Amino acid sequence: AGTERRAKGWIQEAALRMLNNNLHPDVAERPDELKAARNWECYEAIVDTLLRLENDETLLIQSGKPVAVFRTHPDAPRVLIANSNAGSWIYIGSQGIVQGTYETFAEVARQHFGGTLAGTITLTAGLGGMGGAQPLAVTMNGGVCLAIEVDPARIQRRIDTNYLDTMTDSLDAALEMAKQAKEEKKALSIGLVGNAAEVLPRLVETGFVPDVLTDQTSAHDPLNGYIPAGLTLDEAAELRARDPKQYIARAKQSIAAHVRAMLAMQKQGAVTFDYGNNIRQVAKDEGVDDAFSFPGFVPAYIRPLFCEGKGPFRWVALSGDPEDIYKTDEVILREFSDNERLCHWIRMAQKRIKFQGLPARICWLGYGERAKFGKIINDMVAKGELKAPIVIGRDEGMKDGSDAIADWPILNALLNAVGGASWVSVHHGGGVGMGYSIHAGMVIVADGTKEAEKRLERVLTTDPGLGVIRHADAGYELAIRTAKEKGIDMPML
Amino acid sequence: VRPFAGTERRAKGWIQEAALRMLNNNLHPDVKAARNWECYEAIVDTLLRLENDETLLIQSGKPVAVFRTHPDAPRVLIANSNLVPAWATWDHGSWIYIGSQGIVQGTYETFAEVARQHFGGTLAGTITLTAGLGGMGGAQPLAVTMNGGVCLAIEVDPARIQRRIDTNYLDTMTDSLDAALEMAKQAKEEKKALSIGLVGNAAEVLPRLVETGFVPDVLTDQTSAHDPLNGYIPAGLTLDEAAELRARDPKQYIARAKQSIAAHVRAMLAMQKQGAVTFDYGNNIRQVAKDEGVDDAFSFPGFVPAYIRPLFCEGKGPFRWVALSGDPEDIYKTDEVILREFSDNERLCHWIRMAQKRIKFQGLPARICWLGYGERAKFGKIINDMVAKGELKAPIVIGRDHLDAIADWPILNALLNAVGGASWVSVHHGGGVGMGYSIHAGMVIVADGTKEAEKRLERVLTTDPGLGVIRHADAGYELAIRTAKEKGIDMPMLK
Ligand SMILES: NC(=O)c1ccc[n+]([C@@H]2O[C@H](COP(=O)([O-])OP(=O)(O)OC[C@H]3O[C@@H](n4cnc5c(N)ncnc54)[C@H](O)[C@@H]3O)[C@@H](O)[C@H]2O)c1
Ligand SMILES: NC(=O)c1ccc[n+]([C@@H]2O[C@H](COP(=O)([O-])OP(=O)(O)OC[C@H]3O[C@@H](n4cnc5c(N)ncnc54)[C@H](O)[C@@H]3O)[C@@H](O)[C@H]2O)c1
Repeated sequence: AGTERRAKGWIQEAALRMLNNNLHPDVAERPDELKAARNWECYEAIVDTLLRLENDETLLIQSGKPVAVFRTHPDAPRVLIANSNAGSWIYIGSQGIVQGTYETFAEVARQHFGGTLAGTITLTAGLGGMGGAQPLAVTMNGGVCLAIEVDPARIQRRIDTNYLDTMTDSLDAALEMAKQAKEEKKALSIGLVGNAAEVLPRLVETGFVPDVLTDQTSAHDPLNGYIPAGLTLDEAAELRARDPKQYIARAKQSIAAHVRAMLAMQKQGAVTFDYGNNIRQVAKDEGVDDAFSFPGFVPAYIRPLFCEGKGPFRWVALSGDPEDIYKTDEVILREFSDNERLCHWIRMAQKRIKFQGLPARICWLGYGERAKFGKIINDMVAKGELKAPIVIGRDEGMKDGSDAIADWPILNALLNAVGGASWVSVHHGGGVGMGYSIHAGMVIVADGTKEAEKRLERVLTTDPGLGVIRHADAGYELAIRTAKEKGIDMPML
Repeated sequence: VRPFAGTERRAKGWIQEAALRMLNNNLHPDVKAARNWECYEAIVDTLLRLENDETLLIQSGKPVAVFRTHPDAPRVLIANSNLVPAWATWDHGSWIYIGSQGIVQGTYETFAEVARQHFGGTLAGTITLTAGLGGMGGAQPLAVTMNGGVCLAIEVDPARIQRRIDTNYLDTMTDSLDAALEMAKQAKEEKKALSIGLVGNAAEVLPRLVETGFVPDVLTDQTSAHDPLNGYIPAGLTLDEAAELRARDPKQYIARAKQSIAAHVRAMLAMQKQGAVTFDYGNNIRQVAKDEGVDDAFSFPGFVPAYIRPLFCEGKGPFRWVALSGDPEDIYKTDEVILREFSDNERLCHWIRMAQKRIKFQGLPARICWLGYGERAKFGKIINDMVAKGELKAPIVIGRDHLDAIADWPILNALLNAVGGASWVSVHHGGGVGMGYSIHAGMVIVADGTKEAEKRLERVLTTDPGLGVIRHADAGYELAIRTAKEKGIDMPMLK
């Protein structure tokens, strides 16, 4: 806490503060349990080791356990994390979810509606742990959001907590309000209590077709998640404890009419996509081969941002001072104003997002942009324009069939570690039957020094540049163009 | 294949040059390295122009990027995948392969540890009885005789036995069990080293040897017992009678194979009972016999828990080095420093002396032996001083070849070696849906005589073996806990 460190260096102190932040009451789900470390003896050992860790030593964390310290050198990572199957330490609460959903709907606006959702109605369902960000993301893009949700207490949570403007139990009341806001081109979110399987076919039936259409119900879990059509919450739960065979069947049967309504709304001209809740697979498996007529949001909207290297870039103010983040908020406005969805994001975040634990911001920045911003941030820490160091961090239908290749995140971890990232993480997991994933993340500390400035320049070129190469190698034009445009060295091109 | 050879480099630096020479050494006839010939030419072209502060990335044999890094980073990072698609499931590196010296000295290491544990440090005056002269089994005769022992090896294929004699893996052969037996006891009495291949089926020969009162000092097996349809030959069948049965009636073959293996294993239990030091050499024979109802099949140990695991606990492992000059005398000079500097370790020094007579170089001259924690960095520095002085004609490549939660360790090892300044680092990802996945990591470091290389050698030759000790100390092995505490390895959770 504050402007002075208890550890022997600011990277070790950042690790301590990010670790402690992960179990902050306003950041964590159940901080008395979950996981930042394997168990509470490992947690205490990590903290004790980070306070006495020297500036030329490196701590190894092996699935949450501090297993060893080795002498390395001052420009090596102070920590290397390989966890099996979640602590890469830079979770910043709900702002990651909100801004990632903002970004999807921001690309949907650029591709189809002139760079804003003003005058459109997005129709979706599910306001749960991730779905509840949908209405704020849509309204922050200027749009009208109608969100169908079966649990009134989830609509009330999103309203009480300012993620949702209003609600109604009446579909034609929800409809008459959405059309008003669309005609006035006003931003407005309405939660309609109701079942997507029942409501969406009633909309197609009655002529209505939204401009944008997704879903974020728990369709990936047709027993404990998706409520089947014709069932109240208490009726559904009494069938779920008793007769899960005929629950999943009704649940899969209801997912089918839901998607057939989405398919029908797609032919009337709606821009419509899947949001990772596995809902086409369950509908095809129930008997509609057309299910994949609409695409997933990642191949449709995120992948092209990855082709120019753009990715979630986060930074945390270790001082615990919100003005540190407001100062770095302006520098994004001064120098990425050609990207107005990004500048619109910073201003709407300043007014809608509250801080949780350490003040933090996230937004998307491409190749070239990240190193630029890390260099400016590091200078302001050195001058004292910022009160203490900044933690900077970053936590699939591929053209060429390359979905399963684990080589890329391993080269990413290896290359960021060799560049002098402050800590590097690799999470890996899978086995027989369900496959294998690997993900690498990285943190770099901007502590004001000239040595940090060299590592910052290396690591913030290398991390986005390898995402560009990964997509250029897979044959994406925009990535081959970006690589040539920006000077990235590809021996085969 | 474009030659790069001798005392001069064509690349901007000697790590880049070493990568070229090791890349080409793997494609040597007397010994794939890239994805295809087009990737091979781009790697070679890129390595010739690669600067000393740049790093090349190889993704599954293909050079995909060069990035500015720094002079103490690896010049090459390699990440390779060999995934088998689900449908292909039932159909059953760091550029440092150095031929069959690896398999010969790994097997020597097993029988040297048996000699340390049970026969006072030598196999002179002992008979080891084994079976299988195949791709790995064929190294057993040399590994036993180089340890001073007599070796009697049963093998069903007579033409396979003659190829081992033709090729200096085996001293002699016979189809007479009594001739083989009188030759082996003769040599045991004279304490002479001798290997004898007997043409025979181990499931017939071993039961007979138990009946005649013959007992070996040491007993193993490297038959193909892991594959009872296509590997193990059932008792009573010639190779031709085995191949006809294999194809016509698979289930009768498998039943005779498994029941022969039960017979084979029961005879090994009978010799262990009468005093043979006996162990499993990774061929699944105990488990097949257990599944056939031999309830005491696991009453002899597997070779790694019994002999190799304790060497890993003290950090000891395969340490290989390659003379980039091509001069076999670069290797013989570094052998002499093993003989002066580790003269305490008798089986190491005996290995070096016997290797100079018995191992022929394949491709670039190279040596393998097992060195542990502390010993590797000490050897690494003397070699770097000898290259600096011109006592070696060119730089030396030093390497450790590749050989969920288990997977954390190779990832930390790769990340740690990269950060310490390994010259290059490789991660291999293998397996598929339907069989599970594996990760292996290797590294190379080049001793080029510079002060910058000396600092990287000190870090990397310390972190690579220290991590294997820590893995064993964490898992509860007292030998590894003792090593961590004596050597000062920093382990935050230990005691
Ligand atoms: N890959 C991504 O970036 C990404 C992002 C956001 C969401 N998702 C996916 O979307 C899904 C939702 O995630 P979550 O964390 O919000 O799940 P959640 O379980 O917390 O929320 C699902 C919501 O759907 C509601 N619901 C269930 N049946 C309904 C029905 N028939 N009609 C209307 N509402 C219904 C539930 O009451 C709940 O509020 C998950 O599959 C998630 O993986 C993926
Ligand atoms: N895990 C390890 O480090 C390790 C090391 C060495 C060997 N092994 C195991 O040892 C086994 C042998 O390996 P390999 O590569 O040499 O196999 P391989 O197929 O080349 O050779 C096996 C040999 O067994 C012989 N054979 C089959 N039935 C026989 C019988 N009834 N009596 C006598 N000989 C018989 C064959 O003729 C053949 O030459 C394998 O199962 C291997 O996995 C494991």
